Amino acid sequence: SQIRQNYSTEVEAAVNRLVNLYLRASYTYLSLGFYFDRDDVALEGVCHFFRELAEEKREGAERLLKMQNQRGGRALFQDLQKPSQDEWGTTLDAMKAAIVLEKSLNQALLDLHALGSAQADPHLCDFLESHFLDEEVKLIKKMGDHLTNIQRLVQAGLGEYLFERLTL
Amino acid sequence: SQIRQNYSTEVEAAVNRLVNLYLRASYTYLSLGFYFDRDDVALEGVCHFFRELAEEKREGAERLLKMQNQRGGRALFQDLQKPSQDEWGTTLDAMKAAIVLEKSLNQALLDLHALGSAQADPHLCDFLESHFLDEEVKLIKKMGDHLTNIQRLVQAGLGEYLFERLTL
Amino acid sequence: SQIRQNYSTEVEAAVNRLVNLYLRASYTYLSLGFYFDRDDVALEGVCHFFRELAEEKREGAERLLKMQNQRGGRALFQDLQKPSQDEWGTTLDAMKAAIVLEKSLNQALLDLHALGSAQADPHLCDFLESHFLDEEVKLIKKMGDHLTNIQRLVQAGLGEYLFERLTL
Amino acid sequence: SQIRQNYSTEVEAAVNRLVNLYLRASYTYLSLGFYFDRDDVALEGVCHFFRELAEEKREGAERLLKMQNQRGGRALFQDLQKPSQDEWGTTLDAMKAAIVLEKSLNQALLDLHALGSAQADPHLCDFLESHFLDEEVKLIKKMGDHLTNIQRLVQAGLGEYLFERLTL
Ligand SMILES: CC(C)c1ccccc1O
Ligand SMILES: CC(C)c1ccccc1O
Repeated sequence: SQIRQNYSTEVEAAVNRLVNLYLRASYTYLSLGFYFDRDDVALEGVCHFFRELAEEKREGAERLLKMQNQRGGRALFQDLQKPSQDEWGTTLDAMKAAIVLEKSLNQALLDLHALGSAQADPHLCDFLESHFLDEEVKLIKKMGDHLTNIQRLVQAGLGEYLFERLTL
Repeated sequence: SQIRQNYSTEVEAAVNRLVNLYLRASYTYLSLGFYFDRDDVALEGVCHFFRELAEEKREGAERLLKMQNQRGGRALFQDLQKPSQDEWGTTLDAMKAAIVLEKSLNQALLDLHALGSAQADPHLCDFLESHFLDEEVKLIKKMGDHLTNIQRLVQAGLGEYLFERLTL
Repeated sequence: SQIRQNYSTEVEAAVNRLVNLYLRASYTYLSLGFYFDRDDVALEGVCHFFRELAEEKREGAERLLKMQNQRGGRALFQDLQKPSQDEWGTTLDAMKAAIVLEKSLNQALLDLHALGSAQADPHLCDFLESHFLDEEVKLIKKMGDHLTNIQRLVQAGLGEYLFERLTL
Repeated sequence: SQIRQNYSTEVEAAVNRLVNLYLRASYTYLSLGFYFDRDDVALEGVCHFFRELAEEKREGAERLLKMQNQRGGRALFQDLQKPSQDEWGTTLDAMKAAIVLEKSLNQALLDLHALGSAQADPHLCDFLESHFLDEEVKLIKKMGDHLTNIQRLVQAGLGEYLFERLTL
């Protein structure tokens, strides 16, 4: 690329992999959202929580793709693997799966940051710090807070209803 | 001091001690606030309740220091002892500790008022009555009300969640 | 902690130490502020300057404590040592002591940043850069500017009055 | 009086004496104000400072007289002695004389409060605390602050001009 400068092939590939991870996460959240919209699950606050996260993860992927082009790298897309479950159990189960997912995304961000540091790519490092790393820490703290409240509420049906009504 | 009039060395020293007590109380409330912000505690209403009290106690100390200077006394600061606990247990435990703390502050105010009366210092007496004594009585009544509601709510997890959601 | 990820015990402890340093600095500024409010000192602009700094340092400590919880670390508080002086001398003396204090806080921030870099903790590194490092550089530049103006003004009483009236 | 209740002849007389003291103080401040308005003195800020105090002391006297009537006592007026000086010297001299005057008024208030306490007259005690004692403490602190600034400014002519321009 005529514009490419200080942008390694290793980072370019890792960015494409991270796009795939963010799109997969968006897909997982889409599935979580619609599961909580089932008439036999019917927790609207939980559905809304996960639909908003599907939106956030898609936006993350789009920001990465914008950055790939800004740097002169080439976006390459792969299949998006279907989510790991078809049914997501209770709100507690779902929130546990969400924190597992976010910790994996965070680890991928940290790995990419390490790669950028190793490659002396400060634009990449700053981009991640500015748009992704703090967003992830805040979201994981919020999920942990939710998990703690859900756990203290387990008369499990009553507790699940109250959390959806009064927290979400 | 060129302005000092009817202001005993005994009152001046007791005011400095009371500043220290109010700052210690602010510090204790700071610790309480952040404990309830822990991801494994996660009671935001409780965190907010104690953070607002940390602010109130600091403001109290500052008012005392302003008064010390208005009277021509000299502020003298001492170390602030760390709070008595590192972890504060349940909301019930915390509210019990808060009422113990406020009763101690109130007793110190009453002791200082008695000293002012003994020293025939009506400005001091009025200052305490106007800015501190009623504030303390109101706060202790509110804490007692909270303690009673928390106690009636002990399915203890459920009760702790509902109090934070519906009262705080 | 269920949320803790890439957050070393070394950083967690250093953050707690830095909270203590920021709270100690707030306390020092509280003492400076009230000294300049003494009827026999009576430099209101100087009092206001240091009271605003006491507020800034407390806010810094609170931001650190918020971050400690976001990362899944545990806040631990220690005694707050009383300020190093009971009386602070002239505005020049006070401003010299303030720059010494800020340079110490800045060094602690730089030490913690180095630790974060060594531990490959980019969230910590970014947090400090974003909220603390530039704030410190700006404040130290402002103090240095003030020190230079105070020094050029030493008829020392006249100079002290004019600085408080026309700069602060 | 048909309305008089718990109001001793001793307090009634002391209130009349205190009215006289407040009116005398107003007169003294009137003289101070106009001295600083002399073409060969010409310190407008100082003139304004003392004219506002003449107003405050007259208002104090009127509040006392209103209270005397509310309690069923009988106002009795005496001659108002002319102020102690015809010419008031420098701003420093004047501010020294003003603090002497206010300390005397404050002592009279404290004496009357003691008398009210001895006579078990809480309405009197509260009236003084609410309308006079804190006003006096604040005014004496302000005068002490002014005296300190005037003293640090003594090139005495230059210092007198700057204080009037930049403080008053
Ligand atoms: C003394 C001030 C700075 C303080 C210390 C600790 C906790 C809260 C405070 O306001
Ligand atoms: C007593 C009133 C009329 C009075 C006299 C002298 C100076 C000021 C005053 O308000």
